[PDB]
Amino acid sequence: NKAFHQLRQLFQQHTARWQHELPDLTKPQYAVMRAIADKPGIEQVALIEAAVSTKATLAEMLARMENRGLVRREHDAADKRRRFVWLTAEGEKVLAAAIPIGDSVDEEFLGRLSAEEQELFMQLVRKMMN
Amino acid sequence: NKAFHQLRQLFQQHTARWQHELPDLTKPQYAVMRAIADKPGIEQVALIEAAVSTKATLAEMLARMENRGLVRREHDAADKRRRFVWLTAEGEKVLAAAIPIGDSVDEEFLGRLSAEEQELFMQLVRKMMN
Repeated sequence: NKAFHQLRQLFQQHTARWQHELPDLTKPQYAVMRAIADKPGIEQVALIEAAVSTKATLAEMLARMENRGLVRREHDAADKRRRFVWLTAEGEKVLAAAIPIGDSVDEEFLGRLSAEEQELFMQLVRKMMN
Repeated sequence: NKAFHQLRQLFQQHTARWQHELPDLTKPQYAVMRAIADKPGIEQVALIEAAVSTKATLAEMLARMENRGLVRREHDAADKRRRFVWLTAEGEKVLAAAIPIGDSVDEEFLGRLSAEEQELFMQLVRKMMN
């Protein structure tokens, strides 16, 4: 088989479990909220790398989060293209409730590996990346 | 870091290279065409697992491939819901031209691992799957 083919299978199974347990928060949405909480006021262009997204995908997703009162943003006075992102009080509640759920979904797959197998799996993924 | 987080990073980098080299054929589209060529006349419901897709995603994608003369389908006379999928002559040409391109994109990431690291990476992904 192809290694990237079975990776799609493992990823699809992970997405299927994640969607069932967290119907209103996908993994890219969850990663965006986690990165904002790790660095309140993070610049939106830096949030692209921190949450593994794109400029267009993040701008769309942040606009929906903003419209639902979960995300607050400010602008650079010298360049309104630059924006800084914060979690609202409701956003902190949504993220705090999702963290134990998301951790349990990861544990369903990672828990099948030993501690040495988990630490090494992280080494191989990092070795393949650019 | 989270193992499934870095997996998104590695997957996003792989998709970015794949989109640049194969602008008109994504990896799910490529996997569907590969599975049809491996089993000509495969039932559409079996193509879901063989290509790592869903019933709705595959039906949408096969309809577009059919409209572009790349995919040919027949129906069960006792149940028109069941369909069997073939590659057309143009579909075989599109897939044959994409295989060396897609293999080189995989090699960009897998080639950074030794043969033992590649064989073992496949073991860990299989161990995590349901």
